Amino acid sequence: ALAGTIIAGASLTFQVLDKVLEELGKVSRKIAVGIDNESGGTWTALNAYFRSGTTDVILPEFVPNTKALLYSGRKDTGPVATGAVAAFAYYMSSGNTLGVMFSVPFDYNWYSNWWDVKIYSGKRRADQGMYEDLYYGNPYRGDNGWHEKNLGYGLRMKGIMTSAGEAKMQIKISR
Ligand SMILES: C[N+](C)(C)CCOP(=O)(O)O
Repeated sequence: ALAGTIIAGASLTFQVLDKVLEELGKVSRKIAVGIDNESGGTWTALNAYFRSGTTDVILPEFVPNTKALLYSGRKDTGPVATGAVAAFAYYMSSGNTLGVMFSVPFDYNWYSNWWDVKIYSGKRRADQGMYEDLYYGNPYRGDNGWHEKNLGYGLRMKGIMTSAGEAKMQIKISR
C-alpha cells in the first residue's frame, strides 16, 4: 500500500494523500497523514495512541532526511458513533521526540477537526497524556488552511489538515 511506507519528501502531495484515503475504503471518518522530514537527520518510529478509532498500518519505522512518511487512520467499523483521534511520535537523531496529534470527531455538528505538532525533550511515547497535551493546548483546526510555526530546537514546521470526515494532513519539519 501507500500507508506504512516512506517516499521522497519532494513527492508528497494531496494526490498521494487522497489515494491513501481511498485504500481505507468507504468509511465515514478517516484521515491520511503525510510528514516530510528535512530535519537534517533520520527519524525512528516510537508509537501511536488512538483516542478514537484505529489504523490498519504500521508507523514507518525509519524516515531518513529528505524522505516523507505516509500514515492513515479511521473510526471503528459499524454502527458506532465515533471518530478518528490520536497522537503518535518519532525519535530524532538530535535526541528529542517529535509529537503529532489529529482529531476527527464523529459529529461535525458541535465539534470540528483539530491537530498539532510539538517537540518533546528527550524520548517520550504517545499517550493519553501527550494527546491531551496537544488537544487541549492550542492545536490548529483542520481549516483546510496552512499553518507554520517555530518548533524550537531550530526546526520550524509547516502544515495543514482538511475539515471533513475524510481528512488529509500534510506536515513538514525543516532545519
Ligand atoms: C470530541 N471529542 C470527544 C473527541 C474530544 C473532546 O471534546 P471535549 O469533551 O473536551 O469538548
